[PDB]
Amino acid sequence: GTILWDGRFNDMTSSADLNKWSWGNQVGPYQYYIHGSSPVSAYVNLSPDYKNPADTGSRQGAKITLDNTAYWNGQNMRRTELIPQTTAAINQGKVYYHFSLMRKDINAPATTREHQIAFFESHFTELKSGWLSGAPGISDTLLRWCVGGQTQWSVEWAADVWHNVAYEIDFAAGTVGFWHSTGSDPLTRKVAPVKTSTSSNGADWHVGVLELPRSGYPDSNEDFYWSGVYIESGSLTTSVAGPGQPIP
Repeated sequence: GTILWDGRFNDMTSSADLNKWSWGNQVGPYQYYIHGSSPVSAYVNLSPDYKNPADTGSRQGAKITLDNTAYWNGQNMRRTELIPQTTAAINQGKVYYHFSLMRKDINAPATTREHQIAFFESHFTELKSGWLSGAPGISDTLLRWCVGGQTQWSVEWAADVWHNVAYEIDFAAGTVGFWHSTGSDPLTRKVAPVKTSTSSNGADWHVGVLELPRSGYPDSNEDFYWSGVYIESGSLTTSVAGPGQPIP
């Protein structure tokens, strides 16, 4: 394996380091600009308590928050997103996109609203949660993996459960496969590569969350926990602790 880009925050002391990035000085591992009017500590906070405990490859996890001010560029959807800052060829050939996600019951994401998570700008693949369409119902509490907007896999999204994911993307063939595990277990392929328009410039993977509005549902704080975010090529690391760490 080979890590093309590391988004595990290991060289950051706190989320304040995200402020070092700017269009005129694109330093660090993440572009930080898709957020609301408040300071970064309103939206992103790092702590060892916010990561998958089995992931010894990540020192701290990030709590990503949507609050009443999480609106970017005058849009009506709430968003707090980080984009990889890299020169690596993360959008060519076969690449694996990793991330671990967890929600708690406190400030839990609203099941009445659609959330788009860890999505590419064209939305060719992403996770989704909440009430998407039709009548409200049992499916609204599901965490789903979508390709071209169509759900290909889903699972009940329980509190305190860490979901480890790797999108297996072949940008040459235009296919995306899904690797997943919960907790400390190794990633296994749960959906063979699915065909879709995989078009990306490499500066368009949104690590974070977008939540659509829904009539009659006011904003309340929503917290999402993330760890183990990185991109690798040539060989998938199935260990949730990442490359170079002992396998749990």
